Amino acid sequence: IPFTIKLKTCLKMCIQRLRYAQEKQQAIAKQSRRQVAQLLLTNKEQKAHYRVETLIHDDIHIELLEILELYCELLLARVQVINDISTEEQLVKEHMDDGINEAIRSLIYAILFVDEVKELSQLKDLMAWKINVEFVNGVIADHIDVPEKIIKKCSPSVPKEELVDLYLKEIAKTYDVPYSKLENSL
Repeated sequence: IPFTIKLKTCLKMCIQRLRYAQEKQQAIAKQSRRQVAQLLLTNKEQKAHYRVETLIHDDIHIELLEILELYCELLLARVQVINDISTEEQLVKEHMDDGINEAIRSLIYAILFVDEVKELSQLKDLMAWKINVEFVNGVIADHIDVPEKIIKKCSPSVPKEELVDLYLKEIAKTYDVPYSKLENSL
């Protein structure tokens, strides 16, 4: 019932869900790499390219999940301090050092981009009550104080052909794809 207890419960669940999502998505990414190799072996260059573009985004998303997990752990260890935060001014001026400002803003901003972890929405609800609605809207609508790294991993730019080629070459090494098959995809 108490705010501190509801927050602790929320953060713990977010950590478990984020860890599980990482595990699952990493395993799937591995399968995707095998499938790209199979596309290369069968001369399906166009499809292999499309699959790599998706894989690139999948890997970036996994990195996002890893960072969010760390932010959750940070907040979990400082839960008692967050209990003494009632305004955004306090958050930005008194909690920029302990990394709380950055951590909470990043998790709220991530809700829209990580629907696989529903509990993140609970953090928004909790902070909208603890601080105010203005704070949460500033994060979502205007990404105020949200780290550039988080904004980029939530919305990565188009993969350049150089990176796609690099992925193809690394997948070819992993799966011993014949030279001719990989070259035809570059």
